[PDB]
Amino acid sequence: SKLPLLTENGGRVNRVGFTRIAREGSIHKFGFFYEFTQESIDFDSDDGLM
Amino acid sequence: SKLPLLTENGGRVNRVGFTRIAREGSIHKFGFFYEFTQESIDFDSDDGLM
Repeated sequence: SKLPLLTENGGRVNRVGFTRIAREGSIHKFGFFYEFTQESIDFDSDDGLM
Repeated sequence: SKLPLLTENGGRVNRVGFTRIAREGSIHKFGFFYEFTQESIDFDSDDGLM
């Protein structure tokens, strides 16, 4: 039913068009930390805990 | 009655005059045409139709 067919004298019969689309992405930030004291390092039995 | 006679004395008698006429003509334009298609030539049984 939807085939493009011409005739003997054909003009302005079969017009077509085009389309484009877009994609996107984003970035985020992460992080974490820990704390300690001087006594914890100095008086601990295990050196090199750091 | 209207002959140009003179007398021995002469004088300002028997004066005449002249005239001219003008004629004219103009031009015009004509034309005609015809149309055809490609399949009318390609698929017709008789070559040399044009």
